[PDB]
Amino acid sequence: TLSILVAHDLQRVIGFENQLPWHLPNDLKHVKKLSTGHTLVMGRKTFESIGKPLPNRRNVVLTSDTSFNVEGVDVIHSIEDIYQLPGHVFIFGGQTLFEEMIDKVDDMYITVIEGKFRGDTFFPPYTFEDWEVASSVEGKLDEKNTIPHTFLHLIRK
Ligand SMILES: NC(=O)C1=CN2[C@@H]3O[C@H](COP(=O)(O)OP(=O)(O)OC[C@H]4O[C@@H](n5cnc6c(N)ncnc65)[C@H](OP(=O)(O)O)[C@@H]4O)[C@@H](O)[C@H]3O[C@@H]2CC1
Ligand SMILES: CCc1nc(N)nc(N)c1C#CCc1cc(-c2ccc(C(=O)O)cc2)ccc1OC
Repeated sequence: TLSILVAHDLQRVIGFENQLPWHLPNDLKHVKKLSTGHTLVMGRKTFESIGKPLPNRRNVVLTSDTSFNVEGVDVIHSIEDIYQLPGHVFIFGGQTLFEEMIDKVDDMYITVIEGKFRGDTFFPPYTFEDWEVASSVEGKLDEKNTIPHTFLHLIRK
């Protein structure tokens, strides 16, 4: 199974200056639940912004740098290498990789952040004419999660 895994705001912002524009612990847990024991694929910039590989899953970084070699990280140099990865593979970021993969993936796990943030990186446009809503779950607000958000599982028609 090949999935997209992304959080974007009302205008499809996913990032600002190498970081996430919002602080939302429930979504990180959502990411952890979904991807633990599976595979995350990410472009080089996304990985460097994270800093280190995420625990308890395969971390695959796509780059053209043939010197790239980080411990805990597997490296691929072609989009085409993605299709060779076994198991449940999540396309994790960033804008460049989302643009390359959105027409190829089976489904998308989107967290819609219900706000308008300043961004410099965006999720590509997509229409619900192409995607069935398998589920839509409102996130709970609290002490530490103060921005409305909705977990979507979209499946290609
Ligand atoms: N929530 C997110 O997903 C976030 C992502 N990070 C943002 O990516 C922002 C803008 O740059 P972007 O091009 O979107 O970076 P992504 O694709 O991770 O990674 C780009 C790199 O992936 C690699 N790449 C993507 N496609 C290919 C490819 N087809 N072949 C070889 N390398 C690939 C190539 O890396 P390289 O310069 O070291 O060779 C490319 O420049 C960049 O500002 C990062 O900050 C955000 C923080 C939030
Ligand atoms: C975690 C935000 C997020 N949510 C969803 N639904 N899909 C995604 N693809 C990303 C993402 C991302 C990139 C990113 C992840 C993280 C991150 C940090 C910690 C954990 C964790 O503790 O599980 C997960 C992701 C941190 C920074 C960062 O870019 C700056």
